[PDB]
Amino acid sequence: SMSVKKPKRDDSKDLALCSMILTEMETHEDAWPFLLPVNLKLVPGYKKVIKKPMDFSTIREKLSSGQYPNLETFALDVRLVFDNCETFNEDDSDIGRAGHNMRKYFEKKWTDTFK
Repeated sequence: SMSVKKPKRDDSKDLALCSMILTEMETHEDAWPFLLPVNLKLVPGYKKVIKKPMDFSTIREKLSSGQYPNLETFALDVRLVFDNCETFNEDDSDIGRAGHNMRKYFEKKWTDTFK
């Protein structure tokens, strides 16, 4: 509350560390469904169904340009990528499986880096 603060967590490395995690996600072999925005002209259903499209290139641009106020907003967009993927793709598809694998990969890096 006013003039009463919990001790200051060092967030000065968060930008660099989110960038490193993002690099590792970018270079994973199962990243290919997530590298670029889904083409909304060429994928019937995507525009109407997926209210907030997100992909790694868009996260990368937001990160590089100071559009994440803190590391939680960054993790929300990463998770959005996988939530969207589950909404649109069957679990037993190459893309569906890719999404599950990447989410697992991300969450481990997230815990090991920050928790």
